[PDB]
Amino acid sequence: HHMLKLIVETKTLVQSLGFASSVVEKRNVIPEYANIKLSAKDGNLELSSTNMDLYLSQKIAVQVVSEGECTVSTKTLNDIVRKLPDSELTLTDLGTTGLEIKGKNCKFNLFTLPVSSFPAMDSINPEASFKISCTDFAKIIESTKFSISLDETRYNLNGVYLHIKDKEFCSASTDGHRLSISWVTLEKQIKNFGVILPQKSAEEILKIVKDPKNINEDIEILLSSNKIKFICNENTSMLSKLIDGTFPDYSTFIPESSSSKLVINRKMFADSIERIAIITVEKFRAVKLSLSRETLEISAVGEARGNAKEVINSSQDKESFYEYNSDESLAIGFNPQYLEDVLKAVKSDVVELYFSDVSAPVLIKFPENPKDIFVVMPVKV
Amino acid sequence: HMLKLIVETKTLVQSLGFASSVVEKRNVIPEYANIKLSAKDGNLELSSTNMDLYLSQKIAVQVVSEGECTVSTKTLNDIVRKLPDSELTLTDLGTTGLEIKGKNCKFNLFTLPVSSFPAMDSINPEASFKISCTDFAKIIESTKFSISLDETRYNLNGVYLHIKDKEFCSASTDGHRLSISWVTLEKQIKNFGVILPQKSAEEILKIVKDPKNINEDIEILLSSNKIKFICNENTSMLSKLIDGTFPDYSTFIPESSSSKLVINRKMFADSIERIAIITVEKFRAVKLSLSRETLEISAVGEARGNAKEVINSSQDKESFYEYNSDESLAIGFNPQYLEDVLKAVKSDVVELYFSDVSAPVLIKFPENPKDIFVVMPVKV
Repeated sequence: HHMLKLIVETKTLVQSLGFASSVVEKRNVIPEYANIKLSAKDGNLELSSTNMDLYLSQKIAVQVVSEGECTVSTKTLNDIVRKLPDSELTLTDLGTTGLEIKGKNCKFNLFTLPVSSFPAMDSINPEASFKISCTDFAKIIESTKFSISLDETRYNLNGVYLHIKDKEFCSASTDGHRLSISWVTLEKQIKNFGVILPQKSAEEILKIVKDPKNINEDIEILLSSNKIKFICNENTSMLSKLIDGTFPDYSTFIPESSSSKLVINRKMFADSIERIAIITVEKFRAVKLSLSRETLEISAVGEARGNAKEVINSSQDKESFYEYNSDESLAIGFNPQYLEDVLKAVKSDVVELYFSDVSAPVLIKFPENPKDIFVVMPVKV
Repeated sequence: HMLKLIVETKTLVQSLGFASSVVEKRNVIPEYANIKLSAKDGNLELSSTNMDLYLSQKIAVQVVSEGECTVSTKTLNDIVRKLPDSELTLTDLGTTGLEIKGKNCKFNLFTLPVSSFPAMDSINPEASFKISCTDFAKIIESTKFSISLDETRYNLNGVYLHIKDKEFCSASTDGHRLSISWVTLEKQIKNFGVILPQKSAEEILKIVKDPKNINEDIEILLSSNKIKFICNENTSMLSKLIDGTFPDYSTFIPESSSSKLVINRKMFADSIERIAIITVEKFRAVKLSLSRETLEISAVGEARGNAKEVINSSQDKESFYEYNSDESLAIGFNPQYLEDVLKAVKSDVVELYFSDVSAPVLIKFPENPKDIFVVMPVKV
């Protein structure tokens, strides 16, 4: 009966198909069989994309000529729409002919798959529900997604721990070797609750909130024991399953005391670590920080490759800033990637590193970023 | 005699890029390759080799001490690309290795004995000549896409570089299409030809396209067992050859045609590309339904759908379409084989010469009278 027909701005459809494709990508590949549901109703086109773990619904304004729904291959629709030059396209369900995608000079017919086979979005019964700005949400995921464990066998670490703590919404991640924590203050008291969001879901919702149409708006977060739902700026909803696991108590992992402090230009430090780390081998990814008031020497060795050293001098100039406030020298080793991950996560002129002994973790903080904390365990050098 | 020199960093980065790529091989980790550094007479010579080719690059440096050493190509490349200094000092310090020294930074790379590093072989040319780098780039770009990728089809698995009367020509074929591209030489040279391996063709193309070489000349030396390129004096590449005999191809160029299409190249290529999206690997084909009034480019994909684009007759340059026949012709092609040709020559209009549905198409660009392409059709 109801046959979909709409006219849509091509660039807007391309953007929505990009998110619909990304959310079901299981490697760098859209599954050949993945389908997208297209629902034209009430001035809008709703695009739905889902797999076993995730459900994404997007609504975009279109010219709805006839109400209706159909489903087609996600990858094929994505591939075609990105190669049409027209500023607008017409989409028409022609029944046995398929879904017609029509520009000025060209027509594609995509065989449809029945809507009756397409899953509806699950319901959610939220334990907690609240809204924060998309800027604040992007920050806490940006600051924590890099230190999730990529080891699938460490189930409770293959995601970010999203949890409410008093009036603070926090994301924490750890992989056994480092800890990242980032939070935002909530305006209302909510029941303390905590869930582990899978890596892929965290990556996808981050890209959604960072979209220029969303980054200056708000995201609603609905938490339950088995599901989490994100409603980003009204018109995009993502539902995710949760990782069945218990996030470690990271409480005692944060150093309460330190005996020395490094303040250093962030880019200078990051670029030097990167350079010096080149000579290392996978069997021993480590750089040595030989810290003193006058100089920092960053050095490394690579078995059967060579060695490397860069010297950073004390400086009060912003672009080369280096200060280390101790009469005692400290030589402490770190996996360079763990330091680089943190340094890349926060855009700050300088970074602060708080140390104790050679066997204790470093606590890393950025000025003007009071709600981000990073802890990294050393390695023997 | 310990090497010591000062070199402009960006120049060294450029040379190391070619040293890294030239030795790439399947199932051969880039970590195995060593590079020989030889400082002599105001130049640093960088030597790279594998079982198929030998690359020697010379760049001007300040030689403090003459000498030679060898180090890991990948390690030298990776470090030098990350140094901010406008100049670097390289010093072979002996037991501690080759020192790369910037401001406030020093890297020591373990060396391997120069006596273990192979020297370049020689060539006994049957044909020696020079052409411009732009000419060499054109004939490779017009032919490298249609070699056979079957490694067992020996004498189709590379470009056939050959002298014919006063022409230097490249030809390639995979059994489905033929590409031919040539330039005229000034001096008469013995007729002779070799089959250049794909990887060697790719690597010498990148060298001749470098901004420092593209406007200069390349010397080409052909022999029975190798080919040598000397690109703009300071880069030499010796390559082995594919041991086969390239087929006699001239008679496969159609000598007559019964209809002719003239069409804007970009419009045609863009349309083929989008119609091709609906096809499947088992049946990569687009149908050209040609008439005076319109061309319909269409395709089908089993269990996917179908697609059609209509191109109307036009004398406007950007949309040009003219088909000189009262009869309709519906003929199919693998879209990749048309796209390969259309992407190889950057000219505004292209001509396609047809006979019947089962005959190959002859493709010519009016702007490029020394490039010829022939493509077999497929049933649609």
